[PDB]
Amino acid sequence: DYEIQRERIELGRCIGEGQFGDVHQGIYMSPENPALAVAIKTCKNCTSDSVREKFLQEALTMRQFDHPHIVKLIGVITENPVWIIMELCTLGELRSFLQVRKYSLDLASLILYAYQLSTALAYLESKRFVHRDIAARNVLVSSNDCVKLGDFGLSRYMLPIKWMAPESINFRRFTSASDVWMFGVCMWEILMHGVKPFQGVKNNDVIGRIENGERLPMPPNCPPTLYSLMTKCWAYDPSRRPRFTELKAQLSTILEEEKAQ
Ligand SMILES: CN(c1ncccc1/C=N/c1nc(Nc2ccccc2)ncc1C(F)(F)F)S(C)(=O)=O
Repeated sequence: DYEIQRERIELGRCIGEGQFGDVHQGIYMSPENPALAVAIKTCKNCTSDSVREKFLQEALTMRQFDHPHIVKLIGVITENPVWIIMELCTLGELRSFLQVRKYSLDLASLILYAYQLSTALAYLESKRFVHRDIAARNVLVSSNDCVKLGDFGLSRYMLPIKWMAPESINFRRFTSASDVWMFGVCMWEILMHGVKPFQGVKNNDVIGRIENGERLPMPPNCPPTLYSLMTKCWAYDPSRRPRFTELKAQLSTILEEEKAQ
């Protein structure tokens, strides 16, 4: 079921570097279907059963999810060298896409991306799963009107201090409420066209500013209703933060109001 024959894969260019090895673009010659564009996770030192075990569990992690805005697992090649075949998001990394299209992208598109991610994160919340690393860094672009959460294994930390909730920095507490804080910072990066939060600020100075009430500023052209939604995600008390179901519904309202100008 999940096992792929290596001769059905054509390896292409390197599209990134992971913890276990390089990630490549490629083609999967599907048994009785048209060839698919794929992403190949390779493993450099998977010859030992300890590294091989940790690598293949990353594929099992993606196998338990089925959502239109989360990258899907295509299969694995468990003979050496071990590979994990994932779906390809043709247009690449979100920060890069937003920076190149800083002027060719309308506000309705930015809100759509934020909305699509809240549907993936509400699906994850429904399965009681805490992501622990929500940032534009781990968002990929399938098409002009479609973004997805990238591979969970390839997501660096599953420390990104400038994205973390105060309880995650102070006590290493990771809940769905701490993911809402992280999503708020992701929405700010989207609206800022791929600009990193807190530039020119040292990681240790970050918690001092946050505890004193300092928050990321309202991005230019960001609807005031959307910035008020981000500030609710940034409530110090995690019980005061909204849930992903409320975030999804409110993002849908802000989106339709922008579509009707
Ligand atoms: C940023 N991430 C990476 N981190 C380390 C290594 C690789 C990635 C990127 N992976 C993927 N890239 C694409 N498309 C793509 C990306 C860049 C250029 C051209 C095309 N499609 C799917 C994936 C998948 F499914 F494997 F994730 S992340 C956390 O999103 O996986």
